[PDB]
Amino acid sequence: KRKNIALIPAPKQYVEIGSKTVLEHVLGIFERHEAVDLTVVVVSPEDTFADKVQTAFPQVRVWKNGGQTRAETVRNGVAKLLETGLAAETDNILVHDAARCCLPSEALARLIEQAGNAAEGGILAVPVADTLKRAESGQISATVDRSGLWQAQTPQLFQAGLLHRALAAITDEASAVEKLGVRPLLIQGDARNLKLTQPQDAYIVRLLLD
Amino acid sequence: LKRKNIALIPAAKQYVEIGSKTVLEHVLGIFERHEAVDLTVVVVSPEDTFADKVQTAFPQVRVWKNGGQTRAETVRNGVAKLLETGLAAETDNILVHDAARCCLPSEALARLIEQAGNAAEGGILAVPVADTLKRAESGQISATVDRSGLWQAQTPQLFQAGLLHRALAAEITDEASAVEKLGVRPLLIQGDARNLKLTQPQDAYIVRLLLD
Repeated sequence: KRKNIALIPAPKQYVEIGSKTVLEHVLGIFERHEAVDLTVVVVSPEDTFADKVQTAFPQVRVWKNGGQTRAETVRNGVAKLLETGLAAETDNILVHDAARCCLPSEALARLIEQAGNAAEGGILAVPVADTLKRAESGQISATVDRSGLWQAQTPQLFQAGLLHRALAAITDEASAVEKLGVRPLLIQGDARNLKLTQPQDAYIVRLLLD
Repeated sequence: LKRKNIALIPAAKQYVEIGSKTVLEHVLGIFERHEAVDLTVVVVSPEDTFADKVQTAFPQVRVWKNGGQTRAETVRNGVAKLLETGLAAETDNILVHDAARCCLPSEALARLIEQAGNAAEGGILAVPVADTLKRAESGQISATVDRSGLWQAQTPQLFQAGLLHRALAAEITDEASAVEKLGVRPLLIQGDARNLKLTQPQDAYIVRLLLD
């Protein structure tokens, strides 16, 4: 009865890869996933291409009311899901990155299975493998202890009400929730669930999709 | 007599069969086909059973059966025998590389040697931390750590043999940290996303997929 709403705040989401753009590959994962009950994508007011995404995914909702920053648009999205009746305060919101278009099904599964029924919420993440270094101006100014450190991935699953309190007044959704006194879980993410930031990342993604 | 570039691979699972050759064979292949790399050594443990057949595919490469009990130790042993045997002069570059990073781009290694090769301090291949970092506590997030100006170290780690030799004798997870404790600040050279270390089963998928 409690729903699982995918929320995707949405510049490489339009890249052509395979046959569809990055976003199309992202929506596909959520809309084809059993556990996910609904998927919403917040785009900017005058987002010229979003319109065409809507015609491939009618069940998905493309609201043209984004903010100037990721943080803001997630806020807007959650406040229109709550304020419309689509999401009850206790419904789960899975915020996902527009560019992580290689999210395994069993990873998403896993998030919902361990974070879905945990008040605190949960985030997909992988343990820091590599030694960490603090750069200064091209040079190593120090080594930071990676002891018990994890790299956060999306999606980040939290109750809509909790999430709405959280963002109401600082990099991810989880950081907002940790500021309340709530410790979200850390769920094994995935190596292939990488964000397409650099051109170098496109290669591995294209290779992953196809 | 020009300054060399000696790849050093501490290898005391690098034996995973992927493609047609094992992980190690794919690593050695990168260094042995690379122009700028003058020599490639691999330190395996005393009684390593499968190192011998690696030698037969790479005669120029040298497999010394004298590893330590720990990565740090064996790198130390290898650098000490490269110096103590005359193969490497104090000013010669030693590129330590992870036995399991079998997807090192050629231009990446090229780049390391081009920017760290003639820089006393040394250098390491690394990529900036993209993702928010979180401090776990026992399955939960106990704190978010600022990723501002942080990089993820990769291999190889290129340093003069002598410097390296001083560094390791001191007494701390990678080579760079050892040189950093000398007052030396090794550079940060753009590494590669594909230059990933095969540690979990989930990585093999991506690696196999990369060696195609």
